[PDB]
Amino acid sequence: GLPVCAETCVGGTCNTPGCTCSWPVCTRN
Repeated sequence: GLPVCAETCVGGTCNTPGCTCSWPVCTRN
């Protein structure tokens, strides 16, 4: 839930381990 991945996911997917796409921002928990 935290936007601490230094990654956006406009296309729907995050590449940082442990991060998932809370569209359009990658989040960790």
